[PDB]
Amino acid sequence: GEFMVSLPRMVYPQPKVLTPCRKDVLVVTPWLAPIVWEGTFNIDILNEQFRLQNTTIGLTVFAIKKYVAFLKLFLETAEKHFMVGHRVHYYVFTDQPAAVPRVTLGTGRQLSVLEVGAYVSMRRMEMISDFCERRFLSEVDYLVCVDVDMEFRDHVGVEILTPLFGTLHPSFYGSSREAFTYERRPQSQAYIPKDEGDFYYMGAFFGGSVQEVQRLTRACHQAMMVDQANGIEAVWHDESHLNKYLLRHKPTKVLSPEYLWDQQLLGWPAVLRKLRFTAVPK
Amino acid sequence: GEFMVSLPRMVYPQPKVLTPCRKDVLVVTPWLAPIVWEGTFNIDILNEQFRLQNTTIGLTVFAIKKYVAFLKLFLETAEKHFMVGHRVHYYVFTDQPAAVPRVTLGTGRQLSVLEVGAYVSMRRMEMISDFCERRFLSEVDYLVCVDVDMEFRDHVGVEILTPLFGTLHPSFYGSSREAFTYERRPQSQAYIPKDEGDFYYMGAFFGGSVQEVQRLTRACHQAMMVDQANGIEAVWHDESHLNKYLLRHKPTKVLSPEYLWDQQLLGWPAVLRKLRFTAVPK
Ligand SMILES: O=c1ccn([C@@H]2O[C@H](COP(=O)(O)OP(=O)(O)C[C@H]3O[C@H](CO)[C@H](O)[C@H](O)[C@H]3O)[C@@H](O)[C@H]2O)c(=O)[nH]1
Ligand SMILES: O=c1ccn([C@@H]2O[C@H](COP(=O)(O)OP(=O)(O)C[C@H]3O[C@H](CO)[C@H](O)[C@H](O)[C@H]3O)[C@@H](O)[C@H]2O)c(=O)[nH]1
Ligand SMILES: [Mn+2]
Ligand SMILES: [Mn+2]
Repeated sequence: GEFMVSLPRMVYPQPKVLTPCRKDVLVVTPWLAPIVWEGTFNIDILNEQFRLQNTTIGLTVFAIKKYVAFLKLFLETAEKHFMVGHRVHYYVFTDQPAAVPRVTLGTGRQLSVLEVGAYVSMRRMEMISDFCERRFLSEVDYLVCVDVDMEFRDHVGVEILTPLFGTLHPSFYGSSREAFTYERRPQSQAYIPKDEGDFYYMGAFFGGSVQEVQRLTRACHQAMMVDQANGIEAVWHDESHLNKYLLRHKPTKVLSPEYLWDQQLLGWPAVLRKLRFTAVPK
Repeated sequence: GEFMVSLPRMVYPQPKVLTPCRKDVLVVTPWLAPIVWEGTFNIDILNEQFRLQNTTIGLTVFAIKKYVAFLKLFLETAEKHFMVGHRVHYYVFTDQPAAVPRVTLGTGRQLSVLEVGAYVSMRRMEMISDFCERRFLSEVDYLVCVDVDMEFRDHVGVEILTPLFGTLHPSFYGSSREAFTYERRPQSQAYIPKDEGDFYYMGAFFGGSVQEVQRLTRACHQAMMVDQANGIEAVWHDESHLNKYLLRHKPTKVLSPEYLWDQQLLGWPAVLRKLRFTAVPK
């Protein structure tokens, strides 16, 4: 859509058609979406492309009740690793604005504290889609929506940006679809039969353009409201609905488990060259 | 951008993260564009996605002077293999409208004969960008621009569609960049130094959204006019300029040489599971 000026001259290694970047993993989905692993991207090319568009990335994070304790490490490590060099707007949703730590930000980065009422299962999807629609459309190009009980340990950058993305759940990337913990009751809007499903995406890291993220969160919120009216709560709450949405609306990139990992639970397997965004004990 | 309704339930093999589709070839570029090979896509998923948008594909082909002889086989084989099931509009540019063969088309497909003056090196880029701009924007979603001295032998479908694509030249996909026959004189707008270049794209098959194809063809036409004013003609004419454009504006998919092959010259190597669109003797 938007007019893109030419890239400057760059000197980098030639990609070789008869040499894969990675032979140990699937790097493209069957609907031709890249699956983002280390070794698949030249970050210099991508940084150029996204800086030439003056890209602004919004990051939403919820810190309600005791989870305000996680904000200091989350934000300080985001400053070290998340979209460095690009414009970033953090949106911290909290019931305790005074408990938000004072974190020093790099240039071109800003943080907004958005107070929410105390307490729900629907809160994140509702808030991203019903309350913040207009603000996000005016302020950022992409939205990234993550859990707070996390820290950045390595690069998370513009390689993730695309109209719509989900992230492979670290516990299920090697699982067959029948083993996925999708909602299996046909009475739920999140229902997925045992013979359907591409991947099990984790609810803790998804994103896309503002328009696509509002579409996803609106759809998930509406589906959760239908379930509530029908007296059913999906097995994994908003994650169950996110999985149903991404089954029916294929993401345009999929992030590998580099982007959502728990080292205490799962170690550091050979397939992960980097642990980028990792669980903190809760 | 445009609102996308949900995919229906579909039953197909689960993609497996720890099993690549292809281990013998590069299937994604370093800027995260898919490289389209057989085995990388589920055409049922893609057909659903593109049919749900009622996608219309325009195909431009030039048949000037003796090359009108190639139209019958080109069009009859396009009917068997090109975008079958989707809406197709062929645009045949010719100096001999009466020499266009009467080819029977499947439903949802149409052909327009567009007369051009007899005779130039710039003609295709000029015509696609200066003369047809308004018509294409109203009539089709994507444009596909190909040589006529060709036949379809196998499936060429919506897996190629994306905002901007080029095709790997069949003679150079295994070559190092210093061997690419880019324009090497710095006096040409098409100049690419020996340490730059991702791929050598062939001028005989490129495309994208109407907007991106008009951008590319406008840029190439303008650059060719500068060269003409400066008394220089690039070594491979519009192909040299196409290569310069796609170096500076990275394509969002790259087609493998399945999509542009010469079997008399190059045989049928192991890396090609299908020969889709192939040279006819000229
Ligand atoms: O008191 C709270 C509780 C939550 N939160 C917020 O919600 C996020 C998800 O919760 P959590 O990390 O516990 O679940 P995980 O197990 O890591 C994440 C998973 O489990 C959830 C239920 O606990 C849902 O099912 C979710 O959809 C799924 O991904 C948390 O990071 C906070 O940003 C908050 O601010 N205050
Ligand atoms: O008398 C003619 C001559 C051409 N054409 C039209 O132009 C197309 C390209 O030419 P050709 O296939 O000979 O070149 P190839 O070697 O297969 C294609 C290559 O060589 C070209 C010069 O001959 C350019 O450099 C081009 O950019 C490059 O890809 C041809 O398919 C016709 O649609 C026509 O209608 N009448
Ligand atoms: Mn969490
Ligand atoms: Mn040709």
